[PDB]
Amino acid sequence: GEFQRKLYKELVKNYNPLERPVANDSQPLTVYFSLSLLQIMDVDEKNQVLTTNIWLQMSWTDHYLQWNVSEYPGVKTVRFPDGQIWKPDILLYNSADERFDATFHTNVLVNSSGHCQYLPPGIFKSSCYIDVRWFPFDVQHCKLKFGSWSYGGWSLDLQMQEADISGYIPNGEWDLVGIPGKRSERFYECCKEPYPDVTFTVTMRRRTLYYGLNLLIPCVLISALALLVFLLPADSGEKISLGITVLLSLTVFMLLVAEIMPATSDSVPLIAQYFASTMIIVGLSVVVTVIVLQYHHHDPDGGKMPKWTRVILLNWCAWFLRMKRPGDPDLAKILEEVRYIANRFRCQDESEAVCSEWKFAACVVDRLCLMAFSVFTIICTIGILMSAPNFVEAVSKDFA
Amino acid sequence: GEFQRKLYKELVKNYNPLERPVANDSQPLTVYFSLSLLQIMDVDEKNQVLTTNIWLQMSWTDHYLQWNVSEYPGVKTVRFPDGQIWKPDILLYNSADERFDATFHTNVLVNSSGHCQYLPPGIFKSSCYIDVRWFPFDVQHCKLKFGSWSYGGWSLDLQMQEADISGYIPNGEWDLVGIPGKRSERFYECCKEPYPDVTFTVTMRRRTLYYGLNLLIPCVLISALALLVFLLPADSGEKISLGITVLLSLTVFMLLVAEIMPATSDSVPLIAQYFASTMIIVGLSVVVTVIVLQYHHHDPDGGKMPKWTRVILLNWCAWFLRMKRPGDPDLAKILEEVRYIANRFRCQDESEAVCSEWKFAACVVDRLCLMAFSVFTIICTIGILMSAPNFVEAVSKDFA
Amino acid sequence: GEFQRKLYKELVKNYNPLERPVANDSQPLTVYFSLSLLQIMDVDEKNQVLTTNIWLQMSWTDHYLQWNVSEYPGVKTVRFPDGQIWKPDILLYNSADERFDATFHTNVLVNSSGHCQYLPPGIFKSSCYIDVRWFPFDVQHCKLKFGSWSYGGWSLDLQMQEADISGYIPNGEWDLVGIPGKRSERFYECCKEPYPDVTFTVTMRRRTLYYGLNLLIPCVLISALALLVFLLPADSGEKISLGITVLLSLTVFMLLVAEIMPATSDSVPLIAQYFASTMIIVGLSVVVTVIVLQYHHHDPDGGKMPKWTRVILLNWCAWFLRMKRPGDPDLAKILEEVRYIANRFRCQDESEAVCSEWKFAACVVDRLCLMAFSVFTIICTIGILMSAPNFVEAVSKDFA
Amino acid sequence: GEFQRKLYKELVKNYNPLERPVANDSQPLTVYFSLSLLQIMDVDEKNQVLTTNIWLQMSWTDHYLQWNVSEYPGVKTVRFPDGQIWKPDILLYNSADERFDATFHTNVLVNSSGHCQYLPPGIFKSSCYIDVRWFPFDVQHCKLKFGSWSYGGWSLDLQMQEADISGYIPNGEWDLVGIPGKRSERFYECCKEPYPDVTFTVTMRRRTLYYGLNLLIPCVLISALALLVFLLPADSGEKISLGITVLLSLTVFMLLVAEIMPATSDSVPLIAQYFASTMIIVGLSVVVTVIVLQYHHHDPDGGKMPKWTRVILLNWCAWFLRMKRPGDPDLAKILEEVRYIANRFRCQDESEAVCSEWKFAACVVDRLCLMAFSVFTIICTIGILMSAPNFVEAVSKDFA
Amino acid sequence: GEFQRKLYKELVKNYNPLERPVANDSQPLTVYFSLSLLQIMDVDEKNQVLTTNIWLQMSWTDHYLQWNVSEYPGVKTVRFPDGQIWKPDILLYNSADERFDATFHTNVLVNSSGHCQYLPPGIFKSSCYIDVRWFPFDVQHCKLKFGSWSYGGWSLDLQMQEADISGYIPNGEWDLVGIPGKRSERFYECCKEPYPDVTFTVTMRRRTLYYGLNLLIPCVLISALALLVFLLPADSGEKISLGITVLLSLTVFMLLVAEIMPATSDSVPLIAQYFASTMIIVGLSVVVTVIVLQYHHHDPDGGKMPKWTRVILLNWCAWFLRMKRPGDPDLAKILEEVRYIANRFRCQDESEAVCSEWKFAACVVDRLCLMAFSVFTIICTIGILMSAPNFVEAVSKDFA
Ligand SMILES: *[C@@H]1O[C@H](CO)[C@@H](O[C@@H]2O[C@H](CO)[C@@H](O)[C@H](O)[C@H]2NC(C)=O)[C@H](O)[C@H]1NC(C)=O
Ligand SMILES: CN1CCC[C@H]1c1cccnc1
Repeated sequence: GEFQRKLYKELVKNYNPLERPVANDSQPLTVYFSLSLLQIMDVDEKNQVLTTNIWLQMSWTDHYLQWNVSEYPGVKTVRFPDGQIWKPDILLYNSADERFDATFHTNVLVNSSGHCQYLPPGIFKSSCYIDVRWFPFDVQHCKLKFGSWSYGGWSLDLQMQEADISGYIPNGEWDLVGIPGKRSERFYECCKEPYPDVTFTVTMRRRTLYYGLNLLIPCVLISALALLVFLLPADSGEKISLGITVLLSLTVFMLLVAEIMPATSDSVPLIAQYFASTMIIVGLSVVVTVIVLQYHHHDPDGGKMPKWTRVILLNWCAWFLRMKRPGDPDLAKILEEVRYIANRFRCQDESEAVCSEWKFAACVVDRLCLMAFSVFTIICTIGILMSAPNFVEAVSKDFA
Repeated sequence: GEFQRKLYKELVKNYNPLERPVANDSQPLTVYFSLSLLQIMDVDEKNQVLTTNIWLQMSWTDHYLQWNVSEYPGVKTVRFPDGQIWKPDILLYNSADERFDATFHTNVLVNSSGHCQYLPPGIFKSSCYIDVRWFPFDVQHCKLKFGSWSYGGWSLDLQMQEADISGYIPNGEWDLVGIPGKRSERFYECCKEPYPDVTFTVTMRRRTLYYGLNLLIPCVLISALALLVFLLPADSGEKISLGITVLLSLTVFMLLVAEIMPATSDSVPLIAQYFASTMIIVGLSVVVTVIVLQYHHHDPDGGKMPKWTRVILLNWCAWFLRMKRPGDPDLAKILEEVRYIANRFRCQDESEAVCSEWKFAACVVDRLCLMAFSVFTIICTIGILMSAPNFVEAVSKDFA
Repeated sequence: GEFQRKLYKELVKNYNPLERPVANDSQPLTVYFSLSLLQIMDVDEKNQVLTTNIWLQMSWTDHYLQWNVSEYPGVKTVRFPDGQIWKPDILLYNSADERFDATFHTNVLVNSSGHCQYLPPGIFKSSCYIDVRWFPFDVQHCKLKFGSWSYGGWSLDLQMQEADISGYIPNGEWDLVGIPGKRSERFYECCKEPYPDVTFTVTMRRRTLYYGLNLLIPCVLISALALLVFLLPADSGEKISLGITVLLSLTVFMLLVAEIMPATSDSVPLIAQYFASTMIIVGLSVVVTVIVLQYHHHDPDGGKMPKWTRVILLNWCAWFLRMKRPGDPDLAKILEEVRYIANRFRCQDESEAVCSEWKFAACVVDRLCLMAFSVFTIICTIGILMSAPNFVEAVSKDFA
Repeated sequence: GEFQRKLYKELVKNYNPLERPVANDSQPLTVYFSLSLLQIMDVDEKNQVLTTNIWLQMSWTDHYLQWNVSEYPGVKTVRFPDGQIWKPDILLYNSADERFDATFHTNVLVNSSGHCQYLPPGIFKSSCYIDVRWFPFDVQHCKLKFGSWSYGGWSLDLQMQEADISGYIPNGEWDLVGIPGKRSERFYECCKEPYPDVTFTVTMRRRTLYYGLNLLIPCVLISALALLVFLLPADSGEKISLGITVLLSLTVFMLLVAEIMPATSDSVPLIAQYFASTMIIVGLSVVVTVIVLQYHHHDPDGGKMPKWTRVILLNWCAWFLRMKRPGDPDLAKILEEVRYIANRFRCQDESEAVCSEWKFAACVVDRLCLMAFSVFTIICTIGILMSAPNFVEAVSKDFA
Repeated sequence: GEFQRKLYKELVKNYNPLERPVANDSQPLTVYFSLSLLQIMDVDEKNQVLTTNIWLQMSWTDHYLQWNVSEYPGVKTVRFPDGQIWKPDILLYNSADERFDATFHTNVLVNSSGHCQYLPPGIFKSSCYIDVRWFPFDVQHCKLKFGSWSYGGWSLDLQMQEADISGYIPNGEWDLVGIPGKRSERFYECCKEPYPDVTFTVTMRRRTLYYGLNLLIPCVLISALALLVFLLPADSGEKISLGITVLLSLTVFMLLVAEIMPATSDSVPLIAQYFASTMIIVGLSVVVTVIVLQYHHHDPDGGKMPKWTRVILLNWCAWFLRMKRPGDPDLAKILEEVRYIANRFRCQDESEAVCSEWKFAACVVDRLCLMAFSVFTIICTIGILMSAPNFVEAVSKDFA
C-alpha cells in the first residue's frame, strides 16, 4: 500500500536505534515485564538444570514512533525486525546454557501512538537448586531471575506483571502448584546505582506413582521374601543362598538409585536411608542364619551345653512360642559279643538324643529371630516412609 | 541476459521488504499453508519429543512483483533470497529445539503476475504428548501448530490446504494412519485480535513384532520355566535355586523396561501390570516351595499330624488327583539282648513309616499348588494381554 | 598487483549475483555435478543415519566473468567468496541434520574464459534405509539425492560426471563394493519441462570377523557347554545350577546384543533367530533334566513301574546304547528274633534293587536325550548360519 | 531525547573502531581486568574439564568519547554494541570448547569522562588438571588464564584486581576455599617490553559424604560379611558359595566404580588400592576355605597324620584358642560269625575316630585363620583410609 | 591518537581484500606455515577421532600495507580483523567436526615493513587410523594435513617450520614421542606447477599402568582362583558351582571390556585373544571337572574298569606323582541265620571295596589335570603378554 510505504519511509527519518526513546531525558522509561508459562519440559536432578518453555512479554511506549491515522487510513500497526528499533536488553541471570541468551528474536508490534510489544519465545535452561532430601516426596522451588543488563534504575523502571498460565500443558510427572513473582533492586560491586530485577519462582510437586510402583514396592516385597530363610529346615541345605541372592538383587537397586541421584553432600536422601536399613536387615539375617546353622550341625561329645543356653532356650522361649520338645565257654563268648553290640547301639542312642536336643535349640532360636526380624523390618519401613512430610497428601493425590 | 538484468534492477526499485504487499491496506492478505511429510526420524517416548522431516509450503500474491512478459521475452520467473522480499513469519508453536526455528531459508520463486512460492525444508522437533497406557499396542496422536507470530487476523488470512503424503518413506517401526489438518482462531492475553493457526495431527500405530518377540515371549517362557520347581523331587535339594534365579532373570527384564519407559504417573502401563503379576506369581511360588520343603523335612517325635490335615490331604486330594499311597541263664542274657536289638529296629521302622507319610503329604501339596499356579498364571497372562484394545488388529497386522 | 586490482575493479561493475549468468535467458544453463568420496565415518543402525566425508564438484560457464589475458598479463584466474557471484542452489534432499545444508562455503575459481569451479567440503549426515535381515552378513545400499531446490529445467539442467574414489581411505569395518549413479529426469503435469537430478548409491559390505569372533563363537561354545549337564551324574546334585547359569548367561547375551540393533518390525533378524533357537534348546534341556531327576529320586514303594516303560527303556534303548544293566523255648525265641532281623534285611535289599533299576532307567533316558540334544543343536546352528546368501563370501574374505 | 540524539550523532563522527583510544600512541593503554564468580556447574574428572559461570570485568579509558554534561543536561552515560566501539581482545588461553570464545557480547557503558565498563557474561569450559590420587578426599587447583591475544604490554598493560566472590552460590558437592589472583609479566626476545597477563586459581575441596555413604561403607560391610565363611560349619555344604558370590558382587562393584575415574596413569588412587586389598583378602579367604574343606573330607585310611602338623595344631593351637578336644559243633561256627561282626564294628569305630581327628584339625585351622583374617582386614582398611592428608578434616567437616 | 587514526584512514584507501598482495602478479606469494601444539584433549578409539588444542602459525608479506615510521611517530604495528585484509585460505583437509573449519578468527598483526602474522587458535577434531592390534600397548601415528584450498604454486607456495612443543601440557595417559613435519609437492597433469602441502604426524605412546592394573591383573587372579577347582574334594558337592560362577563372571568381564574398542576387522586384538584363551581354559577345566565327578560316582555294581585304566591311572600315573595306594534243630536254624547275615555283610564290604578304586582314580585325574592346566595357563599368559613389541619398554617406563 502507498500509505504503508509512505509511513515506513517517514518513520525511519533520523532514527537512531542506539538511543532511549523518551521525550524527556531526565526520567526513566517504564517497562512492563511478564512471562507466559507454556510447558515444563525437563527437570534434571543430576545436573541441577531446569528446562522450560516460556514467552517473555515486554511492553513500553516509544515517543518517536507516532503518527495520525487520518493521513494513513489503512495502516494501524507497524512491525519492525531486530536491529532497526530500540529494544530492552533483558537477560536471565540464572542461565545454564552455552549461549547465554536463548530467545528467538521476532518482530515488534507498535500502536498508532507508540506502544511497542515484544513477545520473544524460547526454551530456557536455568540452573536451580534441587533438594532431594525427601525424594520422591519433594516439592521444588526453582527461580528465574530477569532484569536489564546495562540499564540502571534511573533509566529503566522495570515493572512486574502477573505470570499467565492459561496455556500451560501438564507435564505428567510434575504437578504445578503456582508461579509467583517479586521485584527487587540490588547493588553490584561494579557501580553505585541500583539495578532492579524481576524474579519468578516456579513451585512444582513430583507425582510419586511411578517411583512408588517401581522402587518402593519391589524392595518391600524382596525384603519380605528375605525373611523366608527363617522358615526353611536346616536339613534342606539352602538357607545361605536366599540371603545372599536377595542381598545381590538389592545391590542393583542401590546402584540404580545412586545413578539417578545427584552427588550431593548436604543431606542423606530418604530412599538412601531406606536402602541402608534394608541392607542392614539382610546382613543380620545372614549372620543369624550362620549362627543357627552352626548350632544345628553340632558335634555330639564335642562340648557341653551351657546351663544358661539350656534354660533360656528350653524353658522360656519354648513356652513363649508354644514349642513342643520332641519326647560251655562258647555261650559266654556269644554273650560278650551281644553285650558289646548292644552297648554300641546304646551309645549311638545317647549321641542321637544329644543331636536332637541341639537341633531343637537351633529351631527355637530360628523362630525367635524370625519374629524379631519381622517386627523390626515392619517398624523400620513404616517409620522411614512416614517420616517424610506431605506423604499423606502425596498418597491421597496419586494412589487413592 | 540484458532482459534479466533490467528486470532485476527494475523490481528492487523503491521496494521495502517491511511493508505488506497488498494493493489496499484495509484488506488482509491471503496466505495458503500446507505441509509435505517426508519421513519420521524418531519418536522419543522418554522425552516426549517427535522428530520429523517436512517441507512447509506457502503461497501469496505480491502486488509490486509484477511485469509484462512481452517486454522481457527471455524471463518468466525470478528468485529472491532471504531478507530482500516480504515473507510470512510462520513458525511452529510447539518447538522442542534449542533454537525456536529449524527451517532452512531458501529462495522464493515468483510468477510473472506476482505469485510467490516458498518451500523451506527442515527437521522439526515438536513436543507432543506420548501415551504409554497400552504399550506396546498403542496409537499416538501428535500435533503441529503453525501460525504467524506477529500478524493478526485482520492482516494475514491464513488458509489451509490438505497435507500431501506422496514422497513418504515408511519408518519400519511406526505405521502412518493419516495427517489431517484444522484451522481455528484463538485469543491471547496480549491482544484483542484473533490469531488464526493451522494444526496438523499425525496418527501413528506402533508395529509390535519386535517388542513382542523381544519382551513378551521370553517373559512367558521364563514364567513357565518357573513352574518346574513343582516337578523337582524334594530330595534333590535344589528347588529354591530355580525360583530365586528366575526371580533375578526377570528383575533384569524389569530393569530394561524401566530403562525404556518414561517416568509419567498418569497411568499404569500394561507391561508394568504384566511384570508385576509375574513378580507376584514367582514370589508365591517361592513361598509355596518353602512350605513344601518344611513339610518334607518334618522331624518325627517332634509333632503329630493333625486329623484335619490328614483328612484334607491324604484321602481327599489324593482321591482328587488319583495318586496312590506308598505302603542256662546265659541263653537268657542273649535273649534279652536280641530283644533289645529287635525293639530298636521296630522303633526305627515306625519312625520311617511316619516320615514316609509326611513326605507323601508334601508331594500331594506340591501337586495341588502346581495345578493351581499353572491355571492362575495362564489366566492372568491371557487377561492382561487381551485387555488392550486393537490387540487382535495389531497381531493380525504384524505377525500375520 | 596493479593488473589484478584493475581486473577485480572492472569485473564487479554492474554485476548482479541474483542474475543467472546466461546470454539468451531462454536456453538452460548447463551445470556438471559429480562427487568425491573421502571416507565413510559411521553407519548408525539404530537411527538409520549414515555419516560420510564428501567433496562436491560443480562446473558452469559464466558469461560476464571473462577477460583478455593479453590486456592483463600474469592474471589467469580469479576467486570470489560466498555471495559475490551466482552459485547453483544444489543441496542434499534426504539430509538428516538440524541445519539442512552441511557444506563449507569456500571460494569459486574462475578461469579466463568464464569457467567456474566449486568444491565445497563437508560432513554429510544422510538418512538411508538399513536392512538388518541378514546381520551381520549384510550388504547395505544407501542413497544420496542432489539437485537444485528452485531452478527448473528450462533454466538449469544437471549433468553427471563419474564419481571419484581415488582419495578413498579404507574404513576397517565396511568394504566398499562401489558407488554408481543415475542421471534421472522428471516431468510435471503443467509443462514439458524436464527437471533433472543426480543420485548416488553407496554399496558397502560389512566385515564379519569382529562380530563373528565376539558374538557367534562364544555363544556356540557356551551352548555346547550347556550340554554337559547330561554327562553329569544325578547323585552329584548340581544338574540344575549348570543349566540355570547358562540360561542366565544367554539372557545377558541377548540383553547386550539387543542394545546395538534397530527396533524395526520389518523382518526377524538372523541373529535373533539364532538366539531364540539357543534359548529354546536350553529350556528344553532344563525340562529334560527335571524329568531325569524326578526319575532318579523315585520312591521304592511309591508305585509300580509300567511295563511299557520297562520294555522300552530297559530293553530297546539299552541294547541300542550298548549299556550293561547292573545285575529250650528261649532258643526258639532267639530264632524268632533273628528271623525278624533277616526279614528286615531282605526287605531292605529288595528296596535297594528296585531303586537301582529306577536309577538305571534314569541314566538310559539321560544318555538318549544327550544324543538327541547334541544332534538338534548341531543341525539348528548349521542351518541357521548357512542361510545367509553372503556367508560363503564373508568366511572366504574375512576369516580366510 | 533530542539531547541524546544529538550527542550520539556527534560522538560517532570520524570515529574508527579499529583505533586504540589513546592520546599519544606511545603510552600503553591501562586496562583493569577482574572476575566475578557466580557458581561452579560441573567438574568432569573423565574429561578433565571444569565448567563455571563467570562474569568478566574490564575497564579502561577512552580519549575520544568525552563530552561536557552542561550542553547535554539529561544525558550522563551512553552505551554501544559490539562493532561500534573499541574493545580489548581478552581471551581464555586454556579454553576447552568448540568456540574458543564462549562469552556473550553485551553493551559497553561509557561515562561522561570517557570511562568504559565492559562486563560480558558466559559459561566457560576450561581444561584443568584433575588429581585423583587421594580420591575421594581431594583438593583441586584449576587455573584460568586470561590475556590479550594480539596487544602487547607496550600498547595494552593489563592490571589485576581482586576476584569477587559475592553472589557465589554453593555447589553442594565442591567446597570453595578461595580464588586468589596473580599478575605476571613475561618478556620476549624482541625487546624490553612486558607481556602482562592475569591468572586465577580456583581451589575446591570435594565434600566426602555421598561417596563415603555409597562406596566405602557398603564395601567395608560386604568385606566383613565375607569373613562369615569361617563361622559356617563345614557340614552345611555352603562354605564356598558365600565367598564366590561375595567376590562376584565386589568385582562388579569395582568394575562399575571404574566408570567414574579417568584412565590417567600418574598415580595409584586410594580407592583402587582399597579395592585391590579387598580383592586379595577375599581370594585368600577362598583359598583357605578350599584348604579347610580338603582337610575335612579326608579319607579315613587314605594316609597318615604327619607328626609335625599333629603337634603344631592339636597341641599348640588348641592351647591358644582354648578349644576342648572332643572324645553243638555249630556253636563254634556261630562264634566266628559273631566275632566277624564284632571286629567289623570295631574297625568302623576306629575309622570314625580317625575321621573325628581330621575334622577337629580342620576346625582348629578354620578358627586360627578366622582370627588372622579378622586382624588383617581391619589393619589394612584403617591403614589405607588414614593415608589421606585431609582425611581428619574431611570427616570432621562432613559427618560431625 | 591522531597519527594512528590518520594511518588507519590512509591504509584502507583503494584497498581490495580480494587480491593477493604481490607486486608482479606472476611470482608466487611465499607463505610460511608452522604449528604450536598445546594439549592432546582426547583420543577416541570407537569413532577414531583425535581432538587437540592447537595454534596455527602463519606469516607472509603484504605489499600495500607499508608506511614510513618517521611520518607516524610512535606507531609501529597495526591490527586488522577478519574480512578487512587478504588472508590465506588454509584449512584442515582431514577434518571430523561438523563445521569443516574450526579456528577462532582473530586479528592480524602487521609490521611497519608489511609483515603479517596470523595465529588463530582452536580445537581440532581430526580423523586418523587407530591401530588396536597391540592393545593396550599401542603406539599411534595420527596425521594432520594442511594446505590452501584454491591457491596453487603459481599463486601461493607453502613453506614449513618445525612445530612448537614448548607449551605442551602432558595428557597423563598418552606419552608424546614427537611431531615431525614435511613439505611435499604434487604435480598435476595439466600444468607443471608445484602444489606445496605441509603435514604433521603426532606419535603418542599409551601409558599401560591403569589398563594393566584394571584389566590384566584381575583377569589373571580370577583365572588362578578358578584353577582351585581341582583341589576341592568331590564330597563337598561344590565342584561345579565354583567353575560356572567364575565362567559367568569372566564372560561378563569380557563383554564389558569389548565396549571400549572399535569393531575393526583388520586384526585380532591382543586383549581379545588373551580373553579368548582364558575362555577355553576355563571351559576345559569345567569339562574335566564333569569327567572327574562322573568317575567319582561310578556305580559299584555297574561295569568293570578296563585293564588300560587299571594300569595307567593306578600304577603309572601314581608313580609319576608319588601318591601311595590307600590299601537242637533250632541251633541249626540260628546258625543258618547268622551265616546269612555275615554273608550279607561280607558282600557289602566287597562291593564297597570297589568304590575306593574309582575314588582314587578320580583323585589321580584331579591332580594330573591341576598340574597340566596350571602349566598351560602360565605358558599361554606369558606368551600372549610377551608377544607384543615394546612390552619391555612399556613395563619399564610405567611400573618402574
Ligand atoms: C565516570 O565513571 C568513572 C568510574 O570509574 C569515574 O571514575 C571514578 O570517579 C570517582 C569520583 O570522581 C573517583 O573516586 C575514582 O577514583 C574514579 N575512578 C578511576 C579509575 O579513576 C569518573 O569520575 C566518572 N566521571 C564523571 C564526570 O562522572
Ligand atoms: C500470536 N502471537 C504469538 C503469541 C502472542 C502473539 C503475539 C502478539 C504480538 C506480538 N508478538 C506475538
